Amino acid sequence: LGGYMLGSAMSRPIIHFGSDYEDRYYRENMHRYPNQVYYRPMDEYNNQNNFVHDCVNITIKQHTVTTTTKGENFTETDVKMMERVVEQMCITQYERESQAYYQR
Repeated sequence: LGGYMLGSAMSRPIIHFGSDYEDRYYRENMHRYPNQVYYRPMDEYNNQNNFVHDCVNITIKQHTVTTTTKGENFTETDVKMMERVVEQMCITQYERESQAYYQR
């Protein structure tokens, strides 16, 4: 990892995709899927899009590299479903820190 941290735990979003089968498929198969995302503190770096692109590229990776040793099943369809959720949790998470910093 180096300097990444985890955020703070919450629910996961419910995300429709063009059929509620894909939403429900994901929601019934959350479990493995991350709930908090990994990202870094400012140190000048602050972004929305490039915190989120990072988080969707670090959280996902540190859920594939580990996965390659436990015989897991994450197809591209699973990775896409994961990224979709990780994005939204990350955007949501970034709003908790954004409001919390702006409120200080």
